[PDB]
Amino acid sequence: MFYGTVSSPDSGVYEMKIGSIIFQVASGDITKEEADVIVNSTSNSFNLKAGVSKAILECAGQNVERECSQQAQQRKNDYIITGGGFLRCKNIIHVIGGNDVKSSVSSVLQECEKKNYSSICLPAIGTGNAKQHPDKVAEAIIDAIEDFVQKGSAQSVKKVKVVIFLPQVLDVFYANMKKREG
Ligand SMILES: Nc1ncnc2c1ncn2[C@@H]1O[C@H](COP(=O)(O)OP(=O)(O)OC[C@H]2O[C@H](O)[C@H](O)[C@@H]2O)[C@@H](O)[C@H]1O
Repeated sequence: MFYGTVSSPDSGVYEMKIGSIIFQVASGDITKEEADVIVNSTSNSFNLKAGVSKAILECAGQNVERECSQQAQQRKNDYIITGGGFLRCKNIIHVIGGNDVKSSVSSVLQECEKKNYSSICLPAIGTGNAKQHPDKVAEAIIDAIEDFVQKGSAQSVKKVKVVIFLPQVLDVFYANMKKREG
């Protein structure tokens, strides 16, 4: 009921429509991306600096690092929202890599609608040190978007890009997209 056709606008990039949203997966370094929100995949303390969280915090800068620690105090947070620092985004949403990926992506999508944001970039949450299986992660990310669209919640959000660090993970996402295509 929602899926378009998988196509490729550049080598190593694949996209398909999911309702009104363009869902893209691409190879690369997320810190090179521009989007309204960039998603960080971190630990329960929000001060992880290994893997994608290291790339993100080192590029975002020390003010963002301070923001994370401060917010982590305030509450028993499931995710936190900070400024983008020196990343090319309006906000970073920091989710926990070990947490349910579908829930995490749903939260991200909701927060983006709240801010009338149109673009999101995220990594393959949980597929590194968290050791969540890439196919389960892919399934969860795409499921979250499909559910969002089904519920009629997608109004401002128009583009969701997963930036993926290795071929092995890219191929899994592509397979999961291809399985769903109309
Ligand atoms: N610059 C980058 N851009 C995009 N993706 C990247 C980059 N660098 C790495 N990746 C990919 O980012 C993906 C995620 O790898 P990880 O950064 O380990 O995060 P997690 O979510 O698995 O674990 C985070 C915490 O969650 C749990 O508590 C765990 O115990 C951790 O403490 C991999 O595919 C990387 O190749």
